[PDB]
Amino acid sequence: VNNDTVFGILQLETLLGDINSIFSEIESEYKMSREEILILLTLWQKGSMTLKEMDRFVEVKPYKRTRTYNNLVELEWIYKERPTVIIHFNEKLQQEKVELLNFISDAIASRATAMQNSLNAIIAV
Amino acid sequence: VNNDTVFGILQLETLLGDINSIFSEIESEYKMSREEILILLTLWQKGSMTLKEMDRFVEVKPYKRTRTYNNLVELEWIYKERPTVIIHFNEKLQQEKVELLNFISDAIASRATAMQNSLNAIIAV
Repeated sequence: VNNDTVFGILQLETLLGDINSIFSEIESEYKMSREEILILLTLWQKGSMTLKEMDRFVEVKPYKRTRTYNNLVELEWIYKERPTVIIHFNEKLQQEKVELLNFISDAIASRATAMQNSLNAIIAV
Repeated sequence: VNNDTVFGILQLETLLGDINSIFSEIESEYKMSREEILILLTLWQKGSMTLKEMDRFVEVKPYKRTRTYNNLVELEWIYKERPTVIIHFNEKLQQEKVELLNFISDAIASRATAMQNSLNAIIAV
């Protein structure tokens, strides 16, 4: 244990801050909550699924569950199928998906070096 | 353009979770809040300072300020000097400091591979 041990541990908070700044930027630009963004990303990754299934991947507090999905519908990112409720990506926002992904890619790229520097310090503890 | 793009972006949440898990592991073992751990580490990094000075390094919400610093006093990690309040590390706990830093080192090492794998995926976005 030395000065570098304590500095390295403190870089956990640095790295955390960088990640939270990325999310905060996406949230404000797209007027979405953290949960809404994670839902949309998960939908793109895994494809169409029921709300109960999406619950397994993203924590949505019961008090705002219907609000959360309604918000994604009103933004036109998703639509519902009723056979249980199944959500689908609205393929009419394909270009908007590409733009959002590029916005996140740029936000990440701007902090890549700093994030790797922090993690090097963390892992060297 | 696309995928593995979405996967990498989702690893932001994974990496965030890893960091929070490390803090949660420390919190449970040492019966300290996140703020208390950061205060203690900052104290070891920078040395003795006033509460006002510490509050610029670590976010301590005013409603939990008095219990945050009192908890550190009751755990015997620090003591107060009154000229504004100045806090000092209690050097009787030098061995405990070393043990805490080793505990943190182990919690990091436990997740180090996964964390670097997450950051590689993030940076590849």
